[PDB]
Amino acid sequence: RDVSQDLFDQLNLFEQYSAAAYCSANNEASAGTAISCSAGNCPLVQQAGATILYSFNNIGGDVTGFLALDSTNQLIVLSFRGSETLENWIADLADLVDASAICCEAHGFLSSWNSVASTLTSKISSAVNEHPSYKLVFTGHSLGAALATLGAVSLRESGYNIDLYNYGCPRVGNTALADFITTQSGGTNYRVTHSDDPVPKLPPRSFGYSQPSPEYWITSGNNVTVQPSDIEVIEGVDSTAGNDGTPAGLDIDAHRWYFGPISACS
Repeated sequence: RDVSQDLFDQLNLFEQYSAAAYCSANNEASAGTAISCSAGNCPLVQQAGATILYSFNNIGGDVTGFLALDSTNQLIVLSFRGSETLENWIADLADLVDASAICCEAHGFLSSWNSVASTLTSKISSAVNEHPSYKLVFTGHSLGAALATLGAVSLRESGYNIDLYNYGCPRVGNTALADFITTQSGGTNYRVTHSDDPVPKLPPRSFGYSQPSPEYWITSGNNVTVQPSDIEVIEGVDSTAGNDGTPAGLDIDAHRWYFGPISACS
């Protein structure tokens, strides 16, 4: 209802970034190589001239993705990849840890993050000292999506202006953490959901988990081209509308589809 064309194109661009995080060619690639996607999984960034600044594969959980520069759109993107074995990853997905360093407490996710955190923050600082006029964006899909969200909420403690673009992100922490992510003056947050996606539903909210807002929920089905008319914004934090309002189930093909097959390049 309330979404523009250029913002829709930005959402598609960052979902294609998250999809390029799946390409094994873009992972562990030598710095300086351009971003390429098998089966045109990301032609909007592949034709945007994004250069790989760093590519990481298996560090810490399975932290995999790339930090890249985009001078056509003038921004530095840190995109995390989900899980190579996503169906084995959704099975053991519900422990909670004490994450009062941001507080209120988060979920494995923060484990892998704080494992890669010092090195990735050093590289991010170098990249943003390179181009101080570029926007810092963290993004990802599924597991990586979580690694993106926390990955931002732990770097806004410093004077970092970070925009977040998660696709099919699970729940990371309590309701206080959702409120903190919702109310933060260090950049805007774009949480994207799609249909009967069981990944934003898990871990269950009964067990203390909660997801922040706004929720950008697309009404399009699986394996179907999407239009901005199908995208609705949801304002209530931890709202039973959109994805969380969809009934229980395991529509994994709905999690496979986010503006295109986001997980099909590994």
